[PDB]
Amino acid sequence: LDGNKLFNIAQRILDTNSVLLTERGDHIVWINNSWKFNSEEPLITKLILSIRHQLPKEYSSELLCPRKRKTVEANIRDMLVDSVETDTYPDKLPFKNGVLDLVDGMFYSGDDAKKYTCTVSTGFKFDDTKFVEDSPEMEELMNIINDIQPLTDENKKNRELYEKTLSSCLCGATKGCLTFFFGETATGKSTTKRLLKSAIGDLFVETGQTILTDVLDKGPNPFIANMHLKRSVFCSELPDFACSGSKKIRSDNIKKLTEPCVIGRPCFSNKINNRNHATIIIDTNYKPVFDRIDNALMRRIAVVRFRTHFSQPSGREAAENNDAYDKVKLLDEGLDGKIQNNRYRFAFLYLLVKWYKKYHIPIMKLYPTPEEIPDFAFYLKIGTLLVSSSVKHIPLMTDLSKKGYILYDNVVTLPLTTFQQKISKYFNSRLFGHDIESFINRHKKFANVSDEYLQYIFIEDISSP
Amino acid sequence: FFGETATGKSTTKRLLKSAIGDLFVETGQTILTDVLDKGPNPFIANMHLKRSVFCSELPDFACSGSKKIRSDNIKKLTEPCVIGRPCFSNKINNRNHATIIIDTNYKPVFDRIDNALMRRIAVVRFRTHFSQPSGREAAENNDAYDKVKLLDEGLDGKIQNNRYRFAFLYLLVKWYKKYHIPIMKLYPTPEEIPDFAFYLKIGTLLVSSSVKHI
Amino acid sequence: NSEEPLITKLILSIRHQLPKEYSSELLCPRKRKTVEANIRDMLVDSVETDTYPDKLPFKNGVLDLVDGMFYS
Amino acid sequence: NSEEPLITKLILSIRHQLPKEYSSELLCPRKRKTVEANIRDMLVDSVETDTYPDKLPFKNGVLDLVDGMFYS
DNA sequence: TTTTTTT
Ligand SMILES: Nc1ncnc2c1ncn2[C@@H]1O[C@H](COP(=O)(O)OP(=O)(O)OP(=O)(O)O)[C@@H](O)[C@H]1O
Ligand SMILES: Nc1ncnc2c1ncn2[C@@H]1O[C@H](COP(=O)(O)OP(=O)(O)OP(=O)(O)O)[C@@H](O)[C@H]1O
Repeated sequence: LDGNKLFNIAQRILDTNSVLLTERGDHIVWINNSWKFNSEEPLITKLILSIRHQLPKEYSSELLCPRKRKTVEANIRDMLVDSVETDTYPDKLPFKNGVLDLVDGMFYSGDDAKKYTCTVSTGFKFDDTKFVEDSPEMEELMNIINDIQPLTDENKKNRELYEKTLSSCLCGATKGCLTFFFGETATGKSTTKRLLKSAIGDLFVETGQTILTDVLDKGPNPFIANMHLKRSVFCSELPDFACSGSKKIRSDNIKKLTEPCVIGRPCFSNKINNRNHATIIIDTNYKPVFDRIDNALMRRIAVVRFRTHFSQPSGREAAENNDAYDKVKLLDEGLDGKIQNNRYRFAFLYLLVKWYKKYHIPIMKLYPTPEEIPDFAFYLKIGTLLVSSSVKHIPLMTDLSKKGYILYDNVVTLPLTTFQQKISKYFNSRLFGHDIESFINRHKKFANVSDEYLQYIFIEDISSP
Repeated sequence: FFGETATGKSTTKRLLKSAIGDLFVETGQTILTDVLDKGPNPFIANMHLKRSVFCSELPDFACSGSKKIRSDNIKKLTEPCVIGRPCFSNKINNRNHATIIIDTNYKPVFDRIDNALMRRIAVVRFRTHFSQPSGREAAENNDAYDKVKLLDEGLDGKIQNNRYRFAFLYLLVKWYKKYHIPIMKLYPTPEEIPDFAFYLKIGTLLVSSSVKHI
Repeated sequence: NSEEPLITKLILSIRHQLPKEYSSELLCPRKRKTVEANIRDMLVDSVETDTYPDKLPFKNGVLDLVDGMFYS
Repeated sequence: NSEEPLITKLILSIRHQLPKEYSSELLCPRKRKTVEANIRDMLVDSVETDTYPDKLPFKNGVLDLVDGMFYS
């Protein structure tokens, strides 16, 4: 009782678990030791033609006809009901010919790599011979790395963060901070960007500046769409906001960028949600300024500093006189060509995985460093210098009461000029007049029609000198 | 390309176009002042795999409403990859292989000037005028020129008919053999631009503190 | 859904409940398309959906928020 | 071309290289479409292009700028 | 803000 032959062929193909359906509406196939999906080519027919050697002899002859292949594809589409979830392992690095385990280090190939439904890859094959610590390329690469970010007591704290942020690019989780590479010209940050791109293949992606300026929901926005399921997104050439007419990056969008999902749609599609598995790195020479500064913004900022100059001999003199640098080196003419030739593709992957094994093994999280945030520093200082009144200050109010304070309904009354003079004794009120005014009308409280008071008691008001 | 009118800018442009065929491209002014993310931009999407891009007729900036050259656009225009989406497509990456040449009669001015901008600027001057016999006399008393010659009537037709298509190609090949054999690189000329002349001296007559000078 | 042909999937799925002489006819895609066309032609009236506000849907059934037991 | 199937033109042009038994089969456009479908099915893996910066491409050949030799 | 995407 042998029925349709093409149905049997389709059933046997489906039994190998080589075609799967995702919740996004796409079909993924397992061909050439990788998971590939696309909406414009017949991948199912390619798989049917490719796997014809695993079937009995009486079945392989039927797959040469394209119409029979189309019939088998239609059957397979009919029998595929039930979606599956993909990209759920954050500690696995997919390649073209297998998946590398970042936890311990062995490389999986073939069926062993099938269980990890990694729908993306690095786009190139993995080679074991070049993945070794002792190679002529390693010493050359270490010299460049030490030149860009020298290791020393002065730079010991910044280099650790610089390597930790680069190492974080290997994970497939969501990151809660953004990276700003602040440096002058010829500081080697572009070389680092190119090295990272060559190391991580097409997982690296570059998008326009508009993902920080406009509204992400203003019609189609392929720039956000291309970010989907990436692990590193680079934005470049921040415009200078000091000059008039420049548009200051909104604080709203950076908070959205730290959410596990982003709202945006591509062309010829209606899907909105996109997985945010990537880290944001933006390189610039000017420190950015935000329209509004809030307490939520200091949990989502991180800055790396570049303080090395690679100058030609003709500019040897002036580079020494400039105070923004700390070391001057001779520019390498042929370095760019070697970088473009993927000369350090695996020597940098070894460094990346070695760094990953150092920091990111137990948990992935960063420690904020508010000790060096000059642009927000004053906003911190008041927060660390003002103590509000409470119940414990009620018994001691009388001593403060003789110092110009009136106990009206158990509320401390603070004259305006007293706080004006106290803050103007060190801060030039002319420079931050607008900022102080904004803080005031955001924090002003009306005791009555005329008198205005502040709900804080200065430490020096109660502590004897 | 800096020079007055009737100095051979368009003749050189057409000679290069006839020499290099489809590898030459002509693009609008929007790539220098207009934002590259304001929807689709086919002007920069047409630069894919091109080897020479020309833009001509820079307007004077003294006119009201004139937009000056953005420094950030210049900085991001020299990158190996340029971001731009042509119409009816989703691709946003274009490969940059072309030399950008701007033809103008006035010295350009930028909104912001910094050490980054001084590294990507070169200027070449045209100092020869071809004049008709009627108005040639008024050309010997002008400092903008150093030699006055007679206009050739039929040169444009010869240039159009691709008469010198291969001679120019041979000359270009000889020049490439002369210069770009070991390493190909273009070097900037900060001095020519007038507005930079301030900053160039700033790093010369000022020095920082020294341990011996403390 | 408006993209994949769920009708053909249903036709292929429920082929076991049909008599023995009808199951073998559903293994060909063209017959499935003809059956789908007939079904689409035979459907005229419409029905309103989601009329019960106190029911929580799942895959293995619907949970009732009044009593607390789970249908399946 | 992003909108024209040049594969059919290539199939028609490459006819003379094949033996005479297969030569007459390519005159029918439907056979050419079938061959194009087969070729598109067996074509997996992408190849990068334009990796040589010192070569000048022409319509009937490529010129080498290193030594001036012309290849066709 | 009319184009763009939509057809
Ligand atoms: N260790 C090194 N030794 C010598 N030359 C180096 C070294 N690292 C980089 N260089 C060279 O010095 C230059 C570094 O400048 P780069 O192109 O990185 O620009 P940048 O100012 O750092 O950044 P961007 O252009 O992205 O703003 C390049 O020409 C590079 O080839
Ligand atoms: N030896 C020569 N070299 C170049 N052009 C010549 C020469 N002899 C005569 N001419 C003529 O001189 C003219 C070249 O200048 P033309 O008036 O065309 O200005 P242009 O190149 O468009 O310059 P600009 O854009 O600065 O105005 C052409 O008409 C050309 O035929």
